[PDB]
Amino acid sequence: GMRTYTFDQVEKAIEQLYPDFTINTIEISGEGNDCIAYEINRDFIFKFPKHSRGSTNLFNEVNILKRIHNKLPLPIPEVVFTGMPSETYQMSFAGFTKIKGVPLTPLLLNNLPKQSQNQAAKDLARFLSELHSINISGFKSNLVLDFREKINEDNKKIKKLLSRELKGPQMKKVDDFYRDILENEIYFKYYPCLIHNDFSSDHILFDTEKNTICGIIDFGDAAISDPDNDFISLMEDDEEYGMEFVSKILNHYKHKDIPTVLEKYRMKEKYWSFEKIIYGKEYGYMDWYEEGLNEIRSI
Ligand SMILES: [Cl-]
Repeated sequence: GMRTYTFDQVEKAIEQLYPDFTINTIEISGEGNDCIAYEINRDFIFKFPKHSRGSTNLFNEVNILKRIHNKLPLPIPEVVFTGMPSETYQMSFAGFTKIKGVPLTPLLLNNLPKQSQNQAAKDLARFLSELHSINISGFKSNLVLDFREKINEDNKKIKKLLSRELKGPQMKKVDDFYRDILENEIYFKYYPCLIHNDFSSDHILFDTEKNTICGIIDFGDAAISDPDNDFISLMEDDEEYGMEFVSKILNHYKHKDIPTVLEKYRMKEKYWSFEKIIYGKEYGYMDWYEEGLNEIRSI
């Protein structure tokens, strides 16, 4: 079950741990699948978890940000307030400094003058180059997300989930899809590093007076995994920036195997149907689950 909050309960939660912090203004600033976010005093964003899974992502975000706060070339959220663990949440809330700016939507990017588009690609490449070069020696080993392990896990999850839903031959071809990707070593041979892992246009903030990127946000999915993940998340022509712009990022990053990035993107496009089934059933999102179930049913 998901949780809702009133403004009064948000204030009461903060006041229990921060009695000297006066709240003058509060409004909802956004809502995602994991947290509801509140703009408080017009200078802070407080995230409150909608469920236990979302609180684990929030706890991860807080811990990662504290490890990397002064290591990057763009502003990232700074943790200023933290809640506490309970039997229900790893972290009851967290409060971050607000970064002023708007998302660098594909529409906003493509209306920019070319010189500013090029600066945006360069700034993103430097951000990712520095992120992926952060020394990960100290980091907790459970942050490592091995992609081959993940694909094997999902295959077992899908069999468990769909054993009574799919007809025998349908499940056989699900098993075939998994077998084929697991035999292709290009997806699983990478050098692990710290990655953002949700590196998309909605998480890139832009200063429209300077026409420059002024922040990267929402680090709750960060992990030690394949650096190519942070390029393929920007490659979709519909919802993101497309291949031409991402190729500019790849050049400034000095990527040496662009064909492999493309092959990984192609497979992730196909793999989304299975992710929608998994996280559809997990979150209570039957919309997604039925959508993924119909997609794998036909193609
Ligand atoms: Cl921080």
